[PDB]
Amino acid sequence: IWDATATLEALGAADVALWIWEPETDRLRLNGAARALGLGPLAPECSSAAFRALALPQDRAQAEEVLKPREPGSEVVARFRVRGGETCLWRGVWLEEGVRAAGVVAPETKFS
Amino acid sequence: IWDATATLEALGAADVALWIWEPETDRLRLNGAARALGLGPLAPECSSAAFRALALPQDRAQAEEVLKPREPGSEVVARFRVRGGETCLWRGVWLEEGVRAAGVVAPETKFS
Repeated sequence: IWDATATLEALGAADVALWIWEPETDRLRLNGAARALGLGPLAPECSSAAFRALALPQDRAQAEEVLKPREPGSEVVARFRVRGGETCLWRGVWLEEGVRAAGVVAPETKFS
Repeated sequence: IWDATATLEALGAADVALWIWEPETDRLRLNGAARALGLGPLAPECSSAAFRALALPQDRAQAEEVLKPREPGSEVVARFRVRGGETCLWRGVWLEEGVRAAGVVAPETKFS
């Protein structure tokens, strides 16, 4: 079988987190290795303002590429550093139902 | 909050799957975008023999790098094609508890 602990074990092992972005509710949700990735202050849920504030200031254009609304099926690809210094790659898509995006965030030291 | 549907949504959006390998029980478990990745025949759970059989024959040395037992903390990094032709990257680690590994599997068309 598969459960919530299995999800966290695999995410932790990979050093990856999952994210869902809901502009309607101004809620970014994280699950998995958020702390390891420098995203600890944002987890389990944060506002778009909190998200932008954690990005290195010079990387905030790239951070915004995650939050920018897009039509369903639109790829989300972004890379930026947060306070602490580590660069992560965000990859996902705008979903079919609602105006929402979801995906993975990974350390670029392991994923490109 | 975060639940099982949120996990599947984010995994699906990223085109990624999670895996746990338990050599003690000869059980490889998958969760997420297994079908999209060519791993559909293995999901939700398979034997090591089923796993090897799905690899392209010439890629079976690389496939084995996933299943090979290692000491806790040992990185798992492998890349190989399965029947159908698509190349995926497997990244994870041998866990602290038991003799088990876990991680992510991703399409190399998106992740390197």
